[PDB]
Amino acid sequence: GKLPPGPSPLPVLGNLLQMDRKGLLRSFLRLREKYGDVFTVYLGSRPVVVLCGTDAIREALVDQAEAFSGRGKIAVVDPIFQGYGVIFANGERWRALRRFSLATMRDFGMGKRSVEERIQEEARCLVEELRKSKGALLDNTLLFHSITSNIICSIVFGKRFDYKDPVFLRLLDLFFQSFSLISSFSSQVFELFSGFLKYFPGTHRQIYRNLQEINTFIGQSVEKHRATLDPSNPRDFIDVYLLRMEKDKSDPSSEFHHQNLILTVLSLFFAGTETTSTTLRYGFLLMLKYPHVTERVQKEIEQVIGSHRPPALDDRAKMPYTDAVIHEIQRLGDLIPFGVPHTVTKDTQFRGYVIPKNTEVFPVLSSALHDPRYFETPNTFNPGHFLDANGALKRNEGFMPFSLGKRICAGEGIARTELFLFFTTILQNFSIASPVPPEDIDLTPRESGVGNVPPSYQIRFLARH
Ligand code: HEM
Ligand SMILES: Clc1ccc(-c2cnc[nH]2)cc1
Repeated sequence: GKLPPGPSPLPVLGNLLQMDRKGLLRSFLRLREKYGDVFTVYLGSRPVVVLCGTDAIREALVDQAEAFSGRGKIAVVDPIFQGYGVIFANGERWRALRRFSLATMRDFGMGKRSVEERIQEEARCLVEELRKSKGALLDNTLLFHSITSNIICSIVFGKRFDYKDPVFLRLLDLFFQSFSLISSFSSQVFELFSGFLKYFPGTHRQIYRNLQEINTFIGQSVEKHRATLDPSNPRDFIDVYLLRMEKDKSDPSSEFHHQNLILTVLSLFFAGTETTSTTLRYGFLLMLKYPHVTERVQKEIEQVIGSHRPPALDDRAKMPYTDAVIHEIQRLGDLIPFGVPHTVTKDTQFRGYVIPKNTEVFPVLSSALHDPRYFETPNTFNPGHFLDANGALKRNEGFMPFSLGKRICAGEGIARTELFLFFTTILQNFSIASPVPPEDIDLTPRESGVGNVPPSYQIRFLARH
């Protein structure tokens, strides 16, 4: 047997001395150098096996997919999920929820209109809101979170909120804080010493409280559904879950009960709102930095879509340049740097090692997004990475923003459609500008952790003629 190489741990402190003040990612990337693509670091008591670069990650996640299909924990939010919900679930509970969760998001939303149709309609709402600002300088963070939320909201509660609704803004508010603290330095620390730190104060409490307030809201909404519920006509994700919960009333092994509903719906909000939203937010910071790319995108929007009909999803196969820019926004923006923790579902033999069942594995998505074996000049923005000589989109093995394998993002289809429809629909109707000149713009994340949080910035949206 034997675990993969690593620094010798110090019990109760692990490799805390072999870490890097920057954060967990720099700690992983630095150790990588000494010990290779696969290694074993200790986050307090916890032995974790880190994976690096397209090849390693792919061999594990794809090659031994079931073996690596387990879910670890995130110290700062486990107190909330405790293994419930379509993300943090495991074994048979997980397979049951994911299967349900895929099919269900696919066909139910407010209006029995398609996922694409809702995103199109949100985009239409977004455009109109932006006209109201008459091209004045704003911070798009709030709006950008608003439009992502409303997609999940339409899907899960079967209704969108008006951008200015106080229920909603309050919700977005709680949301807005938690997601950024999840990636704060403290929460990275809390990752190694939750045993200790779980006791004194810290941000894990405001994270914990805030998330609980959201859960309270999902609580209320469930009850309102539960009562108005009509079996003939499920309205959305929540009704579909109830109707299943009833089909299962006599099944003691069914995983479709209250906790999985709450924590699932929470997960579809946490995942759906936050990553897509900061991706868009980061994409537009790049468009301020590369007005030339922005302009080429707007021109393709012109040749293919035109200035009158709203962008539709299948316009994308006709628009490889724009498609490439979105790939290149995801790749560089690298919103989830060390993936979400996995575990092996069994003793596993891997690259001549043995990894014991249930050991947390960290597939470091970033080291594949910036893997030189697959991307020339990995730290610079170039839509070129995804274009061939003819300007056709060009698949690249190293690009796995949603991770790979059996746990690959359950929302990747929705997220990709959001990116494409929001990007094209804003640029169709608007030009962007910043006070800051391009050369001055600094893409350095304000916070780096389980997620990447891009810096805030001023931007104006100028209505097009
Ligand atoms: C827009 C950019 C997005 C990115 C880059 C992204 C990325 C990811 C990543 C890296 C994981 C971890 C996969 C793993 O290592 O096992 C994940 C999991 C997941 N994502 Fe996303 N996500 C995005 C948006 C969304 C959206 C909009 C939804 C839902 C509507 C969503 C739902 C989920 C769910 C449910 C999981 C857990 C799947 C499982 O464990 O079985 N994601 N995503
Ligand atoms: Cl701890 C954690 C887990 C999952 C996500 C996620 C999945 N898909 C989009 N965001 C973010 C943070």
